[PDB]
Amino acid sequence: GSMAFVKSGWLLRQSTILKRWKKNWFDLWSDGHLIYYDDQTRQNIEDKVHMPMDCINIRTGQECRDTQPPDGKSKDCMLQIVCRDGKTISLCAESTDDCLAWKFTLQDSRTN
Repeated sequence: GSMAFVKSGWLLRQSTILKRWKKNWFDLWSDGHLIYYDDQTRQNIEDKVHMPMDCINIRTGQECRDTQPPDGKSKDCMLQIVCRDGKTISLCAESTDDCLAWKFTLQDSRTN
């Protein structure tokens, strides 16, 4: 038992294919993997990020760039994971407090 999950849950992710927000299930691993899936069954991977190695910046709220929030939501629900290959992963929680919870956990995950 050297590994476990730190945080899991639904977030909206901005799809670079669909050009709109898509619901995905996220698991954040104790070694800094962030894995996301089509649904909570963890059967269909969308993509992954190695937070310690790949992430060069995290933006939250007003800091987010180039990405419109889902209809009815403010920027304060949004987070962006900026990666070294030039890819940015845009996320949106259901609330400001949910966004801030993900923020601190994702930030900590980069130190793993």
